[PDB]
Amino acid sequence: NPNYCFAGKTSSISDLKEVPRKNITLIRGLGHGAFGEVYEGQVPLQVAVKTLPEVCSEQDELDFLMEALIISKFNHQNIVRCIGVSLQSLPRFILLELMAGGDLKSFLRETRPRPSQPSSLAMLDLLHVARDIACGCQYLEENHFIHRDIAARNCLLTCPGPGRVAKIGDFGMARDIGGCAMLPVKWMPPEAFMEGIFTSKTDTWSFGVLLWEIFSLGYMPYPSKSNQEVLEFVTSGGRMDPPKNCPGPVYRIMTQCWQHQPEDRPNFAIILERIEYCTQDPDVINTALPIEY
Ligand SMILES: Cc1nn(C)cc1-c1cnc(N)c(O[C@H](C)c2cc(F)ccc2C(=O)N(C)C)c1
Repeated sequence: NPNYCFAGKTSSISDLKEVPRKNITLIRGLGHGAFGEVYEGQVPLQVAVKTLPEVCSEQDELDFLMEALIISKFNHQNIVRCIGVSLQSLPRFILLELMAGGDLKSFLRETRPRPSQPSSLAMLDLLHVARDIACGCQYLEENHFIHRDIAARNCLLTCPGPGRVAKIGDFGMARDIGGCAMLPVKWMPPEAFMEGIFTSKTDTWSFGVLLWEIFSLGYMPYPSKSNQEVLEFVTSGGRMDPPKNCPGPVYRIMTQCWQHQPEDRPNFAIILERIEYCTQDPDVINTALPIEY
């Protein structure tokens, strides 16, 4: 058993809440997570079940055990809860809070305002998603945990509807810490992909890119640019333009997050202050989002 330390405490696989396999029942697949499936399931309690391929290397497994350890020790409303694990049967299961809304990136793409659904999403919705994740980022920051891949694809939503809550839901990056084309360089600050240096200011840069993902309604960052072109571009002082219709106050948060010097980039308390100010600002939240035909 590997060790894990967080918030002043070491824990071990023994600390994971084993749920007996007989209590768990798979319902439907939900998606392929590169390595292994995720199911909807019941334990009645509804769950997403992250599975470990029965055929996998020893590292695949440690990664898996490690991810459970990480997610279980977090306690916050914008970080996905772990109901427990089922390690004592194959395939091994990690049991998570079922997030009906699915991942944030898919959500933004499929629920973009449309001619048929002209107002499926408003500025205030995105502002609320942003605040949610930044609040989870605040929680990580003040516990000295560096996520390393804050991006829309690693965020989930409780429900499709307006009372939706965004949480951070994947931690397989801070877990692995692969190759160049694997690293998410489009979400990375310059010192991270140049020097391998990670601090809390890493997540601030990444959060700016996520902010861009959110307000563009789910686009790939630096549109039309490859990883290497981004690397040179970002390294030369280039930054993304505002997404379609983005309010200037919101774009300003992004650019503040994309400061070359990490010590010049805000901490998440400041970012929250600024997002709160945007939600209060009628010129921001009255701004209509683009309808794609
Ligand atoms: C409903 C629903 N629809 N969809 C499309 C996904 C769900 C869903 C609901 N609740 C979860 N807890 C959950 O977790 C997984 C581990 C996950 C977490 C994450 F942050 C990013 C992606 C995934 C993912 O979907 N993978 C294949 C890796 C998935």
